[PDB]
Amino acid sequence: KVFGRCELAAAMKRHGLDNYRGYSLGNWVCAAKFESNFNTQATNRNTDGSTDYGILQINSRWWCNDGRTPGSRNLCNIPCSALLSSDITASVNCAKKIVSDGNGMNAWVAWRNRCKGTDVQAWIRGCRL
Ligand code: NA
Repeated sequence: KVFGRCELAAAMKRHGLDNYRGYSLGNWVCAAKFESNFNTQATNRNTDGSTDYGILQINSRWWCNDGRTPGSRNLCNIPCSALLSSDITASVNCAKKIVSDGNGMNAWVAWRNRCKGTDVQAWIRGCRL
């Protein structure tokens, strides 16, 4: 599923991401935009053989099992394919574990390079939330 901007903001809000660990909703929508272009089916392979999955591009080296990333951990205890669902619940629950990991949202390279220090509130402007 490809989300609309406000549609995603609302879904994320409903799932408790708004100000989760101090990150306003705009941060999460911005990260999703540049990670996946709001497409839950986004996948991308990394040079190390791991793969990023879903709307927040969660990586198979640490967070999910895709059966083809040798010596990886499955810290969110889920098949990576569950991250590609139109229901973002698994992605959001796993993201909460990631953002709690010590580095905050810096774990998402696109957030660090493209959202961090920008006016992120613009990503939820105009939305009925
Ligand atoms: Na893994």
